[PDB]
Amino acid sequence: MAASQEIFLQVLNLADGDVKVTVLGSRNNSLLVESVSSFQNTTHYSKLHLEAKSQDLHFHLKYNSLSVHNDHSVEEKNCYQLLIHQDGESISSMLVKDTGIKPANGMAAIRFINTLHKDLNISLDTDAPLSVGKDYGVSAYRTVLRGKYPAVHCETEDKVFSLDLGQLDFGTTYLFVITNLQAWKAEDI
Amino acid sequence: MAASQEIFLQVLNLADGDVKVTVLGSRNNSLLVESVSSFQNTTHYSKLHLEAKSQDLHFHLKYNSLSVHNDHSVEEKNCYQLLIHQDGESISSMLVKDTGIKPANGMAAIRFINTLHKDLNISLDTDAPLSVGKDYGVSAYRTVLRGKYPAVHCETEDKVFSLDLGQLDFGTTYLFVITNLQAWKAEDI
Ligand SMILES: [Cs+]
Ligand SMILES: [Cs+]
Ligand SMILES: [Cs+]
Ligand SMILES: [Cs+]
Repeated sequence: MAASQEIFLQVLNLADGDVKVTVLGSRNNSLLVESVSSFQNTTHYSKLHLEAKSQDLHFHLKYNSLSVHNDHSVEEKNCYQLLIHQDGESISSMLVKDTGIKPANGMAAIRFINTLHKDLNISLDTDAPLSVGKDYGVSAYRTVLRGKYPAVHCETEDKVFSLDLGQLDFGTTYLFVITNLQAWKAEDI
Repeated sequence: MAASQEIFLQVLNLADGDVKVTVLGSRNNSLLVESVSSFQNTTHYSKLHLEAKSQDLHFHLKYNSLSVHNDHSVEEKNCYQLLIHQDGESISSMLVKDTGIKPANGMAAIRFINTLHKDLNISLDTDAPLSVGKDYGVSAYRTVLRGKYPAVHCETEDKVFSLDLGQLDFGTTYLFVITNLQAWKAEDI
């Protein structure tokens, strides 16, 4: 996907309003300048130039009258998703690295981010548990058949919950952010 | 790059102001909703979902008090650049398909779009002419060494012109739009 000293970035805004984003390198140099709407970007990506094979990037985010500074390390030739979320009376971000594995024909791949205060089990297969840790825990990737998943079985941990995933397309990898079960759907590059 | 019934799109705005873009499918269905600044997007891309392996997409563009409608055909698993340009007292767009060839280590790849009213020869190699037809003609791709090209030899067709390309990075493919020689630099996904 990305060339030497380059990365791909997808910005995911889970805040209740627009978020202004900049990403700086080591010398007050903007690698990305982006305005992101609430519950965007599901299918928009940017290419960032690094100064080395590895770097700590400076993510500056404006939300209302706040301008936060969050640092996250990256490695060349990788794709990342920056998840922006409301953190108390402020905002914070988490950076997740995406997989380079292409689903087999007839399959799609899915992953979860759990924002709730309780650990979740996504029960797609009963002989293959899919754990999603509380407070922004990230699940392992899982390959599934392409198709519609309107009522997926979800446990926490003596409680049962249903989750709608919508239509999953052939050869596509999805990220589901569990918000309330309710989940926001984004697509990996 | 893109999965079955998907494309990548990069929007290149050569107009003097912001351009609002929508791209529709066959049933008043938005595949992309984008606001693009003047001389952007050099490194931002979107994924579009097609309804078939091939489709004619409806590109709607707003520039000041104009809302134009331009149709361009696409094929699945391809990457495209939409070049928006001022066309008299209006705007128009052209869609170009990008190559899937990765430059060898130590190399970069480049391509030209000539907006001038005269045919151009980009003389990088004297034994390998690089023609760029007038009135938005597209040149063939050319692999070159990574490095700085501040004064490239450019002919039209008994006249000599110099062109600055800046720094070309390892493994990257570039699009140069010749505007006035003066050229705007964009990067293929
Ligand atoms: Cs975008
Ligand atoms: Cs920092
Ligand atoms: Cs963007
Ligand atoms: Cs149309």
